Amino acid sequence: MSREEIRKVVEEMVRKLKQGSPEDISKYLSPDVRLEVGNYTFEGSEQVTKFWRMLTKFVDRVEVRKVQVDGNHVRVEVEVEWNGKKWTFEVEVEVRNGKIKRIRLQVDPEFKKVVQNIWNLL
Repeated sequence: MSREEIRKVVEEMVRKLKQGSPEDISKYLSPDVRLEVGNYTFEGSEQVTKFWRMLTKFVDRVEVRKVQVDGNHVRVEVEVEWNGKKWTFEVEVEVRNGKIKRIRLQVDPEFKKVVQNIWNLL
């Protein structure tokens, strides 16, 4: 595991919402990747990829404010601009064997409703 290398994969994944092409996401992801946000859990690359894809809809501008890399676990704070409003959420990522094993996502109360409907709509 390489600290500089680990930081790139998390940052590049986060970065490619506003920019790049959606569904580009999957290459970083391991096959059994799961994403957790609150009570909800998403399983498999497709589902996690799709989530991310769906999440981009509410992202015009994405900005990574700060990063912490501890062991194989990365913690990121990111700020997103959607139609003139700014909201901040944190992603915590565990990387195993050079591939993402698990993603845990923390979002603002206001955005919980949004997340819930992505869960239903998925």
